[PDB]
Amino acid sequence: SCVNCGREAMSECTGCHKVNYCSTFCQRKDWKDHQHICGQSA
Ligand SMILES: [Zn+2]
Ligand SMILES: [Zn+2]
Repeated sequence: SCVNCGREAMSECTGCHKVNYCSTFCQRKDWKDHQHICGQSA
């Protein structure tokens, strides 16, 4: 679900869609670790 708060997700990471968060803020916050891998479909 939201890898930060609540329900499953609204959208998936809008650079790959390999991770998902309930709202937008979660994705921007928590992707600090993910930003390093985004762009690669693995
Ligand atoms: Zn969330
Ligand atoms: Zn991504």
